[PDB]
This record gives sequence, structure tokens and C-alpha cells, in this order.
Amino acid sequence: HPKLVSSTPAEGSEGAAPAKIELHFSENLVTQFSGAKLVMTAMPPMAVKAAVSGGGDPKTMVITPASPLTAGTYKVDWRAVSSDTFPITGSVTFKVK
Ligand code: NA
Repeated sequence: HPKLVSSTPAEGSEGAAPAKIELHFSENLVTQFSGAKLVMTAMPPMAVKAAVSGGGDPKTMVITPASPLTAGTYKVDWRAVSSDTFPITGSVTFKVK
């Protein structure tokens, strides 16, 4: 089963809006069962329209917001499933401006 190894932005980061969010896992993801939802939890919870896709490599998931992210706090809830079928879930939070 996969573990999250790294993400851009990192947990607890504050800065400019990212063009995309990348999640990197320890095992190859099964794409049809793995996913993510982006939520805005605070403004200076609302779902944010975003496309989710496999990265360059099978261990990466990329989230691309449909519009530039506005200033506030965000949470990425993710679900990662590999060939052993056990779903692993977690959350990454970061702030924009
Ligand atoms: Na997927």
C-alpha cells in the first residue's frame, strides 16, 4: 500500500498560489481508485473545481485547479490505492498569500 513521501506545496507551506499540486507516493498508483478533492477551508469549507491526473510517473498524482487559487487556507484530501487494493487516505494543508 502506498505512503505519501512528499508534496508540492509541502504541508504547512504559505506562499503564492501553486500552478498545480503534486503528491508523490511510495508505490505505483492504480489510477481508477486513487483521487483527490481540493477544499478551501478559510478565507482572509468549499470544494474547489480541479482536475486530478497521474503525473509523469505512476507514483505521482497532480491536481490542477480550474482557476487560479484565491488567498486562503486549502486542504487536499487524497486517496491512494496500489496493487494490493488497500486504500490509504490523508490530507495536506497549505495557505495561499
Ligand atoms: Na484517479
